Amino acid sequence: FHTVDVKGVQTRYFDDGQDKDPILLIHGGHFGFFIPVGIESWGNVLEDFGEYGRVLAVDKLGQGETGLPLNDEDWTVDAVAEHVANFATQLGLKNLTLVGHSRGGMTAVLLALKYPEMVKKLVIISSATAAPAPPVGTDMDFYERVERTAPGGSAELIRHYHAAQAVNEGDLPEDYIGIATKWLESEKQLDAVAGYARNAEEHWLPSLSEGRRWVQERLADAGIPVPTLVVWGVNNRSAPVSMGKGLFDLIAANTLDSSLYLINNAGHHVFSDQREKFNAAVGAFISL
Amino acid sequence: FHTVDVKGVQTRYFDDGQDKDPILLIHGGHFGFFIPVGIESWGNVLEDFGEYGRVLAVDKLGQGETGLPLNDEDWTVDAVAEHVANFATQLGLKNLTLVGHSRGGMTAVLLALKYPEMVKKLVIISSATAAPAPPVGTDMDFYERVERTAPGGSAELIRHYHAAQAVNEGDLPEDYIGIATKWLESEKQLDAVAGYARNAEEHWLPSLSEGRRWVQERLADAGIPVPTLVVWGVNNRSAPVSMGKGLFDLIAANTLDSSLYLINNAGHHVFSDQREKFNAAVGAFISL
Ligand SMILES: */O=C(\[O])C1=[C][C]=[C][C]=C1C([O])=O
Ligand SMILES: */O=C(\[O])C1=[C][C]=[C][C]=C1C([O])=O
Repeated sequence: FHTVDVKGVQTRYFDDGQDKDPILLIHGGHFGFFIPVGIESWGNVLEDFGEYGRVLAVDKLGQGETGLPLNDEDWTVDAVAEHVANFATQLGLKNLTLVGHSRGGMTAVLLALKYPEMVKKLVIISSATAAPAPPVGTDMDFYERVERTAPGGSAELIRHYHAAQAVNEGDLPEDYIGIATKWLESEKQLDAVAGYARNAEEHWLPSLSEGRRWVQERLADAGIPVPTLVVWGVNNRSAPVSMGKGLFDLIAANTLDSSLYLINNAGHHVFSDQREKFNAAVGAFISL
Repeated sequence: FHTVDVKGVQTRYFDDGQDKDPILLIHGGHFGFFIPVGIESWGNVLEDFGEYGRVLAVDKLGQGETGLPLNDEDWTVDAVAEHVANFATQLGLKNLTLVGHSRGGMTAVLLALKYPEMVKKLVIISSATAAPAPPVGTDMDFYERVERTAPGGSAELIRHYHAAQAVNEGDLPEDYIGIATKWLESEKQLDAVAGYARNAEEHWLPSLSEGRRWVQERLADAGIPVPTLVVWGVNNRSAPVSMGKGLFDLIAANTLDSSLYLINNAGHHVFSDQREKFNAAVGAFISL
């Protein structure tokens, strides 16, 4: 692990130190999310992607051990993406491969769209955020449901969420439960929830909708400027496969160098649920 | 190459001879098909899958350089599958990975269903045959049209068909053209087409419908007993991606260990159209 200052924000990141083309991992979730998500959430892939390249994972704005956004105006999708981009510029990353999950996928997409010179490959995993908004309800309804039904307890909450989305499940690693718990009791987490509740309607959600609209625009125009791989779990409970397929149709419309991989007996956490196939497929995509 | 006798049928096959897990390639087409399909149709894949295992390719019944079925009763999908099974048994293939394309895909399924002891992994590529029958028309309508509009000439026919199906391909290799021309003009081809016209309605087509109904039954029952990969080209013209997806949905119902890979800018011959991606993905899948 390491810590650095990115445009006035204290950012924690992970670096493989290998001398290969870099792979940047952008995790899911957003600031103030009822579940803490961090570098450790990548779990085994941090080691597993060692063969395919120099692995880097970064804590997003206002998540993990990274600082909250400097201003309320920065509670936007674009601020997050720009934070990751500035982080990459700071580390002199080139020939980059972006692997994003959930909300991170959205981040990754934007970067690919906004900075093709830096990015060579893009991987989107189970990202309802990058995809068009659901026809009814919100992308948060599943999560609101899971939060409201959660039993008291910090670890109990995390296990509750894992039970909510795991399909090919086993108990979470104890270390991760400990770290995620530590994140959960943290004052920054409280501040994150407060910031979300404060800035969701004014800043975050509009940036989300406008972001989806922009991504859809680019997909209908020239598509993504880099080779794209979409990974999804057939049994994903938060985000249905249908929107994953639809997102693939939108990408495939004008992005010739693109592919879709659907894994059965997997949920939102495909890399966790079906680790070996995920590594085999995504790894195959990265090493070509 | 080599020739061996499989239940009284002269059978041509290719074996790289490596001491690795076997990969059996079953090519497309059926006996009497207006285009000859053989081991050579696999082209680069024959060398390319050398990395992933011991490659074997076999000419199907009444196809390539193998003899026509001995009896009119043997013009069935099950007879073809039985020929391939018998062939694999004679050479002592175990831990087999079945990779079937188009009609071969159907064969690949049957064996997987019928001989789990022999088969360890399954790959289906662009198989309208394995998929359910079309809601309107037949799986041959596309081909009947391609046949009827073809200009005179053997090479002219083969390039006509290639133009009909190619998406990211360039003019065919001359090496393949000579072989395909010789196959087309050969007396055996004439005998195969005549035999097809003779046995299509009574034996072959009922065997096809019954095969589809049976496969669907097994898929809805216990599914396939081996890890399965379904590969498809998004721009497939003979067999639309929708029916491919439908087939994957049918498989995924009870086959936990299954995946679907959709490749953009590829058609029926995915392995030709997107060679590097295809080799990467399928090769990664075969090696786990
Ligand atoms: O985990 C996520 O990335 C996420 C959070 C909230 C809504 C949707 C999503 C998603 O993209 O799966
Ligand atoms: O690929 C084939 O061999 C084929 C030929 C004729 C109709 C359908 C198919 C198929 O399964 O795609």
